[PDB]
Amino acid sequence: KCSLTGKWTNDLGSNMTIGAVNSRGEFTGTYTTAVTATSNEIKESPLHGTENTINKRTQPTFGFTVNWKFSESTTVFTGQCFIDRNGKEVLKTMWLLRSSVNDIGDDWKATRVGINIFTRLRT
Amino acid sequence: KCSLTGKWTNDLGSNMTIGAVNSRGEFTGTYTTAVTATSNEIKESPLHGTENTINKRTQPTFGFTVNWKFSESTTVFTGQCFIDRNGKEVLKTMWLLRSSVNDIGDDWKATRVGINIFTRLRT
Amino acid sequence: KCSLTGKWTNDLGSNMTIGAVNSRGEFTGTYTTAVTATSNEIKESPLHGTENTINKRTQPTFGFTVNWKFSESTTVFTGQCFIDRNGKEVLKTMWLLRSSVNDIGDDWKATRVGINIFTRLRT
Amino acid sequence: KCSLTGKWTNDLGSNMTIGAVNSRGEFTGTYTTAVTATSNEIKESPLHGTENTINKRTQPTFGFTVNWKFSESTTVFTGQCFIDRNGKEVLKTMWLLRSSVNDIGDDWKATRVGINIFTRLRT
Ligand SMILES: *[C@@H]1O[C@H](CO)[C@@H](O)[C@H](O)[C@H]1NC(C)=O
Ligand SMILES: *[C@@H]1O[C@H](CO)[C@@H](O)[C@H](O)[C@H]1NC(C)=O
Ligand SMILES: *[C@@H]1O[C@H](CO)[C@@H](O)[C@H](O)[C@H]1NC(C)=O
Ligand SMILES: *[C@@H]1O[C@H](CO)[C@@H](O)[C@H](O)[C@H]1NC(C)=O
Repeated sequence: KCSLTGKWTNDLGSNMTIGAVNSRGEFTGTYTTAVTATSNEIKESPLHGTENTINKRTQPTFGFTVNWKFSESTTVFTGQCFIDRNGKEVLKTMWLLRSSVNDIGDDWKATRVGINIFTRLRT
Repeated sequence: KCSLTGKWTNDLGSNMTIGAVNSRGEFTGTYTTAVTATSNEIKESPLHGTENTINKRTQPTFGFTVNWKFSESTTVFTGQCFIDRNGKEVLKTMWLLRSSVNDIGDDWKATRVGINIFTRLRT
Repeated sequence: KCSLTGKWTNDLGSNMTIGAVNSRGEFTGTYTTAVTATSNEIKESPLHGTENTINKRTQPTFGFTVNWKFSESTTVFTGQCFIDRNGKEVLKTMWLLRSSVNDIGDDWKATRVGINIFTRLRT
Repeated sequence: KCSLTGKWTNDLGSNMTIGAVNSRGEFTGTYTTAVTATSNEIKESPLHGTENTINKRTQPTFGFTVNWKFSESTTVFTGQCFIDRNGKEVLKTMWLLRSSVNDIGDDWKATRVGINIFTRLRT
């Protein structure tokens, strides 16, 4: 039921468009983040994901990576596609944002965490 | 300088292998984990990732998603590839391991978080 | 403006109650969780916390530790107390829920991470 | 066996001194962090914790909060006290660092995560 394929929106108002999945559960798409942590003109950026195939079909877990075209960072999302009842799909995801640092010494503070809620876009 | 391409081993005995790396930053690979949260014999699994090429640094950040073959769960990693003083490449990484719940009421207890340091296996 | 002192409820039906608040920032309280990762009847548990008073902001950050009475685990929370537009105080919070492993080889799989938004219960 | 009480050190070289625990498993102590995320003269700061009492004695989980006297943030640690074999104690902890933001709007990026290893101090 729960199909990643399509267009979704967030609670911060971010939007994401996701291609078609495969036998291997692969997919690609694009991301437009509403917010940034960098002082630097936001752009549409790419994602590469995967969606689990094993028997838990109905509501699968998944995860993608986003390659900021406008910053030196990377973000990764992972979560589950749910169907409340209505037949309303919801992505419940949690993500990790890695920033660039110049010496391993700094590594310690390069990782931020948090959530995101996605539901789909009309029309 | 620091590249994803190759065989790597991490502090827990897990090994993975990367390869591709478009001019995009995309790469696929396989990952063989030493460990698990599940009670099913481990099987090589595939991974999909990306490398940041913005302001082409000698230590880019990255991130990948491991689509577990033996489980219904998913793991995502992000980090940086640094060039340590020894002259050695080190992957400092962090992750979320998302597993499946049967109901969206149990979401809150589905995501684990941890660290991993990768090193080159090849001699 | 925003103070920890009181009864609060969060998006999962859990309630807690704070009280103290030295000139230090220390406070104790009790917490009654609606939810659990364990299979043992829940019992009110105590908490110990602190409030930042550096550059006495109207929205200080804080953090507390809930010493579960019904479990062998521990939870820690941190966040900020904000004054929302409505004029309402909101506790935006994030947590780690650490549980016990019998062997240090299983460490890597012991810590969960999540979010919680607290609101005032009192009328 | 594993007693929080005493003086410990970190992998980043941070030191911490921990008072005596109670029946309620409480404790207090002081922290000297080797590193900071703020441009602001490091100081010895206080912690308030708790250490679980329920039957899992030998190696207990625990958690403390640190009230930076020199910044607007808070950090929280939670983890387990281990005894490899030697009779060497090790704290394996993971922590959450909350920074101050000026509008709930920003909340999204105020949380950093990571680890820390503690072993004790001679003499
Ligand atoms: C997301 O899509 C909606 C649909 O109309 C649009 O109004 C909004 O501006 C988009 N926002 C971003 C940040 O892409
Ligand atoms: C890593 O590679 C070695 C070498 O063959 C293998 O024995 C080990 O099982 C691999 N690690 C795991 C646990 O998959
Ligand atoms: C929160 O308070 C209410 C009111 O008595 C109570 O019924 C509820 O159980 C408390 N929540 C939990 C699950 O502890
Ligand atoms: C920690 O304690 C050791 C013990 O001699 C000392 O040399 C070191 O400077 C201390 N470091 C900090 C950051 O407190």
